[PDB]
Amino acid sequence: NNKFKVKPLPYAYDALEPYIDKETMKLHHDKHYQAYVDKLNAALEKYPELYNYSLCELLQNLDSLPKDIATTVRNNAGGAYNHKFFFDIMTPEKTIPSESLKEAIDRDFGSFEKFKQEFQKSALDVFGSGWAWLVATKDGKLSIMTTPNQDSPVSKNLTPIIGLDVWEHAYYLKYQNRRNEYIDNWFNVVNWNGALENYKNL
Amino acid sequence: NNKFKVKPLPYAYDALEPYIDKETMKLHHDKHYQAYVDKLNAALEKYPELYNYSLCELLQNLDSLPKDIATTVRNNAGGAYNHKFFFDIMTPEKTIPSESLKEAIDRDFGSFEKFKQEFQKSALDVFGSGWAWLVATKDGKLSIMTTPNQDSPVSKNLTPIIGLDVWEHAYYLKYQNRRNEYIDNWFNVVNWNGALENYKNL
Ligand SMILES: [Mn+2]
Ligand SMILES: [Mn+2]
Repeated sequence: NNKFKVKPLPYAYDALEPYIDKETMKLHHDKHYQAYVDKLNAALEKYPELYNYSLCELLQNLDSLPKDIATTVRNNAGGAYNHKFFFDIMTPEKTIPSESLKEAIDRDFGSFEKFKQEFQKSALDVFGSGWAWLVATKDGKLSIMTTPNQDSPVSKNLTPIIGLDVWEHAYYLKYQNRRNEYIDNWFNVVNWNGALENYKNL
Repeated sequence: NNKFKVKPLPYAYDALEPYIDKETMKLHHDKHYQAYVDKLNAALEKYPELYNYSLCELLQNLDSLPKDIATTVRNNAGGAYNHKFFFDIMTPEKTIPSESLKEAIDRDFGSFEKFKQEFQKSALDVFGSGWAWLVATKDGKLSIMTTPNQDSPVSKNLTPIIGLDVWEHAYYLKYQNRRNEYIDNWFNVVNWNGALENYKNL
């Protein structure tokens, strides 16, 4: 069976409390993430050879896929990729920026504090559903950008280092309309070691 | 004071229970709707003469507004218009389709049941944040379409008859990911008399 799979949550559903509630983690992972994978797999039944692409390859080739599934794949491979990434980039363990990522952040933003302010603002200003991202060019240059819906920096040949889901389903149960509190709290669970790995893998 | 105003909710905050929860009505009206109006007003301080436009006029002229506020107005006048419309198009009173609207629905969709199935499906398939609409051309022809974010049929010279908010903030507290249940329940609170007025005002 070479269909796409939901990656099991890498920690307990209540591991990110009190920053993200257990109920949200259950819905977010077991309903939302699950639905993107299911829909992706269903769309691909017509072209089974596409099961042999990685999520990245699908996302890097949206404009050359068969016209009749291009949009579905964009949305659902996007959802599948983004959520796998998002759950991996959070952790109950305490982590901090180190090594080349730590240096790159200081270099490209001036300081970690300045980077964090810019990131929070970009995340706050996303209008509608979307994501805020710290991304790297192939040469390791860092910047912050956002994508709408389940669109991914990957489709623009940018490499995601960290990323924050600001779809309302990611924060509404606990924060309601207060996305700023969500964004601020989320920095307590960012997995900086996983971010470092993402940056090294360029 | 000719600034744009939040229209007070036309019924009690718990009037739509058990279809829409009181907590959501409070947040939706007092936080979300309120924020669109505030942001609209703030953007317009630079061009105070625009306070003399109606919401419709702003939305019908997004492409000719001064470049530096066009997007903000699109988003926030859209939010202000859509929500005023949405709260008006729901009611605790029992209503049903009648007169010319009732006839138009049968004419353009075959039956009320067929219209409802198509509407529910369009609302279910909105990807990301958006709205489903029953709209009329100037000659009274009916169709169903959707807009993303706070975009409005008004900007395409279509007249909204009824419309459903499918931003996740509109249903997440009570329905979580189960948008289908939200959509199905919402038909119990649709104000068909207000819809008739909307259709007559062509
Ligand atoms: Mn999500
Ligand atoms: Mn809304």
